[PDB]
Amino acid sequence: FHKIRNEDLIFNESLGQGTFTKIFKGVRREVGDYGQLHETEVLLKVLDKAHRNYSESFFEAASMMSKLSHKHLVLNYGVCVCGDENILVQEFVKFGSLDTYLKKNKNCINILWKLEVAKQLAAAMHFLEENTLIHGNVCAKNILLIREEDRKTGNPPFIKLSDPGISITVLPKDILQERIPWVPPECIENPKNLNLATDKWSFGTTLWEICSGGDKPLSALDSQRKLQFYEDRHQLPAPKAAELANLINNCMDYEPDHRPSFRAIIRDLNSL
Repeated sequence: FHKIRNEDLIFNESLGQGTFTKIFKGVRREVGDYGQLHETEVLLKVLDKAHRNYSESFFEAASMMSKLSHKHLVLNYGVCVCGDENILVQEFVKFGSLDTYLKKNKNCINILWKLEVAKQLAAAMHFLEENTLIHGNVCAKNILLIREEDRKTGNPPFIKLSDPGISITVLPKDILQERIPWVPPECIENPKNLNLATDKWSFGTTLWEICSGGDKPLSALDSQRKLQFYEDRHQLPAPKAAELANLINNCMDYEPDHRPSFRAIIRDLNSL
């Protein structure tokens, strides 16, 4: 990871939180190509100081993302570990994360938009699967909208997958249970069961989000009832716009070995 100096970073408005992190919009002063000086908008993810003991996992999450380069993976600029801070510096995306965008724009997102976005996420996950690299936290809140759809120029939306944050293999069990149904049943039973098949299940959950205008599946269920949802082997209800329901359910297969490859997922999406 490239080391960025505290002095070159300006923190601006808070944008929200992640697990044990706070997230800000910021500006990075830098020397760019040809020696030109730039003030670049950046996303600043700050590990809580009370949770400094997660620093290794916090950065490992991003470092994995930066081992491979791909048009659908978020760009990490570097880290700032000056002083007592643990800061991840990433590209800033004007349109924010997908979960918010779906909620705010649900009255003007149709099936073709959802299919295009599903296809791009499937392509990103296929890239990871071919590199045998586990993401571990696929969800709409970890997808960024680079570009809106522009029908007038035929331009589709364009998304990127961001890093998974601190791994489920080190998080407390109550947080894992609160993350049902993105966390797959086998990882609730044993978080060290994290595997490539994990991301197929979470991909299904994320498709359900995309088809549900940003609703959170099972949000009405407390942690105890989410656990019992897995014990009783329930599936999610079909979204009202049900075009992707069968794919969602096929990805959310309680048997990890039966979940379809991302190449088969892509072939399925292209059939619609």
